[PDB]
Amino acid sequence: KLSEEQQHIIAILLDAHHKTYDPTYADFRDFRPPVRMSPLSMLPHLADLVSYSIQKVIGFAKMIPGFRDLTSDDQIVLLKSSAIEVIMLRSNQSFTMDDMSWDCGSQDYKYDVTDVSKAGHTLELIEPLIKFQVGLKKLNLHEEEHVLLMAICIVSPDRPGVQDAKLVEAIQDRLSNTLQTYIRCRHPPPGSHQLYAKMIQKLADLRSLNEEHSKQYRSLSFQPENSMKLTPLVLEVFGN
Ligand SMILES: C=C1/C(=C\C=C2/CCC[C@]3(C)[C@@H]([C@H](C)[C@H](CCO)CCCC)CC[C@@H]23)C[C@@H](O)C[C@@H]1O
Repeated sequence: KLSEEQQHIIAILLDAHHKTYDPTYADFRDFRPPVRMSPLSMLPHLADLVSYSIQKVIGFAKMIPGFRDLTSDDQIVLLKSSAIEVIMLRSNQSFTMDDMSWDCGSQDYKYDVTDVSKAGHTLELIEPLIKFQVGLKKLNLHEEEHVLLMAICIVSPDRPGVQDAKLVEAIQDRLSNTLQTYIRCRHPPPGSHQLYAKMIQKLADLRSLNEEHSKQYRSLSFQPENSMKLTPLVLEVFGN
């Protein structure tokens, strides 16, 4: 029941992801060396992982079918607000339930609760984050489903600052209606049960994680000594 345009959207976003995500995580070796002893001894390293990811989320965003049609300003608005949610999403791909940590190959680049807490974030935001990571992992989404959710997360009309929300909406609907149809045809039961409703619910959780983030970030940035460990990209994107 899938059209060729939808088949096209799937081919695009999958390739677009493969271009923006490295399963070897070889680039992780360029980041500032991680230190586990230790006040914020991980902010330097993880600050680079985030900023690296932000770049890769932008490249993925550009390849979003129809995203180019948006006005330069809206594109600035969507990514500035989705960047963090998209990161938390694309992170799930390396998240494991075996020990509740992000595993990116070597134990050196394996991140757990104490590493995120050692980056300047309390358990108040880490707890709901890991919960989100588990619930999103339980879904066992297909890669086709994974890549769509990320895109739909990018082009959201209700993002604060959006002007051409209707056109932003026309694009999200086209992607969304692609996800719905895919789950019907391509995703067999029981794993297909309410699969869509559960994916949309995760975007509602990200709005929450994002809201507690941009908040807990302003307090992490109040000290020019912490905002001195970040990268120019992280500062420019997560507000100054
Ligand atoms: C960044 C990624 C990866 C893992 C993500 C992590 C592990 C370390 C800690 C990170 C950077 C978290 C970071 C401390 C968060 C944002 C701070 O600006 C903490 C707030 C939680 C909402 C978010 C994603 C986490 C690896 C791979 O899946 C690629 C992906 O882009």
